[PDB]
Amino acid sequence: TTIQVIGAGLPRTGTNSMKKALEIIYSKPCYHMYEIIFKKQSDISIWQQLIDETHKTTSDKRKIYNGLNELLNGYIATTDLPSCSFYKELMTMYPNAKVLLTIRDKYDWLYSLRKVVLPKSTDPWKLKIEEGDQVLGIDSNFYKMSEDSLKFAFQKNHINLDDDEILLECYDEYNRLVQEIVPPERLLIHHLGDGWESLCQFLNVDIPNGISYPCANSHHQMTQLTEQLIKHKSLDDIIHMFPGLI
Ligand SMILES: Nc1ncnc2c1ncn2[C@@H]1O[C@H](COP(=O)(O)O)[C@@H](OP(=O)(O)O)[C@H]1O
Ligand SMILES: CCN(CC)CCNc1ccc(CO)c2sc3ccccc3c(=O)c12
Repeated sequence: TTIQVIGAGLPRTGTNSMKKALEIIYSKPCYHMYEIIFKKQSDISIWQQLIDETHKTTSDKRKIYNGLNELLNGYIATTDLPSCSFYKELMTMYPNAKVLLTIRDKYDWLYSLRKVVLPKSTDPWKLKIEEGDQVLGIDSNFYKMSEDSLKFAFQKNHINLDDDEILLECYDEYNRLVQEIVPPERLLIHHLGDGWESLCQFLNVDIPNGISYPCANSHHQMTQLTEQLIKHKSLDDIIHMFPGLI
């Protein structure tokens, strides 16, 4: 098993649905931030080391390739942060892998991002998200790795993450840069709602018969997840309320 598809889309662009769609197509696992959170929190420090490497005057690209290869062993595809920030390195490692860019309206994206993964520091909802996440074992080391991967994707050392104007411009620039860097023949831009047809044609497979394209990980469900984690203090006690997520 080797990487066949590199997902370059940012969080809140349908990455979890795309992860599930690729798992349906290939019958093998796809990487996602939820793999780290729910299955392999030991990966956090490894990702942090690779992101740290990118800051050096000369990044040891072979150290990065080797670390990515180890992290992705057993997976057929990648989506989401932190992996999407390494899409160029993955393209070099896997010259036959195709690239997907999941994308959506930038204002819809910003609202989703602020509600679920990156609230403003002045938003009281941030404390609720953090309290729920603590139930999952998430701590400051996870948030540092995730923020660092986002800053790496946006190519910035210093960025005011609390400024919506900055985030909107970074989102547009990131998506533009993917389209400039990946040759069009190697890239599929998949807009929220596009479903199976373009994806299956791009990957040389048939449309899965009787299986609908996934629609996972809505902000409504995520807000409920935070609320129920806070209320019950146990993932296992609430997982029956959240089918089709992990
Ligand atoms: N098949 C589909 N059709 C429409 N929206 C979808 C979808 N699959 C996922 N989404 C939306 O993609 C976002 C989740 O992305 P990610 O998995 O990258 O975090 C959520 O947006 P909202 O927060 O606006 O509901 C979710 O509703
Ligand atoms: C109930 C919600 N909880 C658990 C699911 C959110 C857990 N947190 C995250 C989950 C998924 C993703 C990307 O998919 C990110 S990305 C990011 C990027 C920058 C800073 C933080 C984050 C971040 O904290 C996060």
